[PDB]
Amino acid sequence: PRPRYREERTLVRKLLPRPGQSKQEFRENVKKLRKAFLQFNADVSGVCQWAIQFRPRYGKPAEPTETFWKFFLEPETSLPPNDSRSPEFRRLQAFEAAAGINGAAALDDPAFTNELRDSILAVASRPKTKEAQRLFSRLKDYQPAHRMILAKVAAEWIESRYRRAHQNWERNYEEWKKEKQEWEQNHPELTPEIREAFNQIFQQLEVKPAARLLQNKDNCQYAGKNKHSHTALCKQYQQQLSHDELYRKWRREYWREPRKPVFRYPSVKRHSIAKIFGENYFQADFKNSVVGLRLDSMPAGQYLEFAFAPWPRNYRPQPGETEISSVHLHFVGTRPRIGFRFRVPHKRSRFDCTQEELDELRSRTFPRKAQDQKFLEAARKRLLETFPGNAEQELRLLAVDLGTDSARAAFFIGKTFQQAFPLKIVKIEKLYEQWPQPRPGLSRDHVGRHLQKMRAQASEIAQKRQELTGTTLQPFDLRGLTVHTARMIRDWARLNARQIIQLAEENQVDLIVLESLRGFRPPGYENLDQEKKRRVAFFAHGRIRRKVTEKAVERGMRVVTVPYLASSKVCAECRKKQKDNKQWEKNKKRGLFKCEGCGSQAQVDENAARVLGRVFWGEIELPTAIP
RNA sequence: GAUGCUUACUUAGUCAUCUGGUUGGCAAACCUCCGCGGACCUUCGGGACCAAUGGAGAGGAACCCAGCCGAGAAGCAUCGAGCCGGUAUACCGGCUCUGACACCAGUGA
Ligand SMILES: [Zn+2]
Repeated sequence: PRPRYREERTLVRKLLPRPGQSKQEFRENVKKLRKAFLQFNADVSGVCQWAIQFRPRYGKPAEPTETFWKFFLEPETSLPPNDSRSPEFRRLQAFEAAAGINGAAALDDPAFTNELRDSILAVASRPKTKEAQRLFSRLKDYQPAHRMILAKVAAEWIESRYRRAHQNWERNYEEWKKEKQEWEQNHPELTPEIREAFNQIFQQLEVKPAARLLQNKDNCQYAGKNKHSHTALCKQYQQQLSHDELYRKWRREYWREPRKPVFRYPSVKRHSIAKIFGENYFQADFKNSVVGLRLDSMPAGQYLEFAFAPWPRNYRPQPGETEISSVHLHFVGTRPRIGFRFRVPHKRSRFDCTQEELDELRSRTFPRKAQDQKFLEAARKRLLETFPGNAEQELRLLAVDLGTDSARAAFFIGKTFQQAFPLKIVKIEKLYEQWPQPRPGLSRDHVGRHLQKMRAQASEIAQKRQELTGTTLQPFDLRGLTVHTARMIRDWARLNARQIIQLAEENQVDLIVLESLRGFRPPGYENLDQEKKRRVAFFAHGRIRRKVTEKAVERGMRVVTVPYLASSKVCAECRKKQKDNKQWEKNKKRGLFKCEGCGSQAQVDENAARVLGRVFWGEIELPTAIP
């Protein structure tokens, strides 16, 4: 499909004042960078704002601007492979011609199709909203170098925030349509039309689901429970009766459609972009760490010279090995961390497919939760048919568990489990493999130690803010405490990621089988609820999946993240699926367990390692216990 | 290795009983109300977001900035542990000499 996994691997080094310029002139130079970072993050946010009205509406006939929308985001598909200048330069010309920032009208190039050339004329012949009129008036004075990097980020912003999140939703909606029907005929008990009637009943009392389930599955006894714990919802049930035979089934109908991807513009507050300085717009010295960042208005080769953190000696891509293509300036808090964009190539894997193909299967081809079993069959079959030799005897495979106490990675080659030797994922003065009152390091109790301070310190902010203008926590409320937790929580995902990758480089593994856990929460997580800010201290098991998959493709490997099973209540020798939920929990505390009748006496990590490798093959099937 | 000095430096990669502790704030930065105007989603109740070569106000709890102390970064100096060479057992010269880790910033709870 698309080449999502790029071979860039950008390294970010924080900025310092030069060793002998000043401590105050550095503030007056970063302010010159923040002012230019404010404009770039706002120019991008305006270009993506003007062009978004040309998007397909998913249910309307193809507008003439649709075939230009697909070229703005992905110019590579709509250009010949022998493009003269760049796939990023034709994107600018189409965006230039769509606006009034080019009076030359040089769009008539052989590489531009007539379907596209005649479509931009249908885009320029459109009234602007009096903000794009001044926007492209500002962008008209910009040099072509700025506009090239300006349309690129804006196009890559919608393509990454809306288009991929929307394309993953259309198929999620098309399969929801089939799933909706396949639920109606298969469950025709008391919802031929009553489900619509229940929607009207739910409309009169805006509830917009544990409480709803209790109200629906109630025989007038739940009224006492509702009073103890709601009161308004009881009226709807009484009105419906004037009931329980269809209430328990109408709730599972999920009348609400899957939510559309809410588009957000690049925000300087919470989630921003990084400003790119293209070719001839920066100078980097790596012997002595100084960076020549150049602003937009600098005439002929003057640069603001800063100092950055020294390039690590243990860093694997050395600056002399690969050339730096661009510098990505972003502002975390107030300190301007810049990032270096270089080219580090990938290695050919032992597969004729790509990781992006595996992305396509789960994201859009098999998006639904009940459609997970078919995803594994297609994902497994795709890898085997693209495998050069017999994949049933020489497909090296790893399956990690990624726990907090410990994690073990089983080694599979031909469905024959070799050895689940563990991972040393704990961060103390030395890399241990297990935890020897709060545990010092990357333990759950240490992360929650900031949260209890974060909760205590947030009780003095709302109290003081109430006396100022009133008489919960903004993105800036805990600028230093939260970012440190961010650099700490993601580091636990960075350590786990490389430990997997370093483990997968010792033995020539071709496939990593991760699970689909959401993550683990520190002890101080269930008390700071109702706040988006608490999301920073969530261990984010998906973040490890982010980094493991990104690195595995770099080293020439594929990652398959199976849907979340129990994976630890599943035995490894037999398919028992222990449902005790008490002996397993008690045994998991001490790190071991035992199968009820199978007799396997492995640990929770090795068994999880063995199961996940077995789940990839046809030996173990998913629970699928919805009915 | 231990010790000392200096630095328009760092203390917002993390861990190592660790966003170090503490004192305040002209400028400024940060911040609270409005939005010239746009714009995503929507149960049409709103949610969420960008935003003027633009309007005021205000808190140092928070953010921001600055000072001090502790701490480590480097540049240099002294001695010790270990390696080698020649000259006449010593000396000079050179080297390993200073923690670990990490660095790409589908659905749903
Ligand atoms: Zn068993």
